[PDB]
Amino acid sequence: MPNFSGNWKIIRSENFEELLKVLGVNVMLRKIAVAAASKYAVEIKQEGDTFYIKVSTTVYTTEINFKVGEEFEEQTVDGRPCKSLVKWESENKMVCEQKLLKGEGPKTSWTKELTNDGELILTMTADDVVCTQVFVRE
Ligand SMILES: *C/C(=C/c1ccc([N+](=O)[O-])cc1)C(=O)OC
Repeated sequence: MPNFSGNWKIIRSENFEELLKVLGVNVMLRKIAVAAASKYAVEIKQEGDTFYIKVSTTVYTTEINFKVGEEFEEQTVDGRPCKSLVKWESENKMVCEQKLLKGEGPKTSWTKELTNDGELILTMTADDVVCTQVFVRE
């Protein structure tokens, strides 16, 4: 039955560079990151409130495993390790708040949503900056 589960391919990416900028990434690396972001591919397996998510680009791949309501460890977009906790906001929207394991830095979070016309929308936030990325099913 249709939920977040599936193979998703990015179709749009808005404010990605500004987000990296807030996270301290210098301009040459941001431009390379933006170019890599146009091959983002996401594989999701969902069962009840347990998720497996694999995000990959051309040269890199990451997997996360979590259950809504339970703390897990992952990393911020710029690769600093964090403690994360996901909660539902509605039937097909979830929101994750992150806290840095070490150090200080911008407040980051992310949301994912299945829309009514079949898209997966990711938002990623750092302080005041919101990146939106839109995916469709492969
Ligand atoms: C689901 C998900 C997707 C994602 C897209 C892009 C990046 N990124 O490093 O640019 C990370 C993840 C996610 O949970 O990431 C927050």
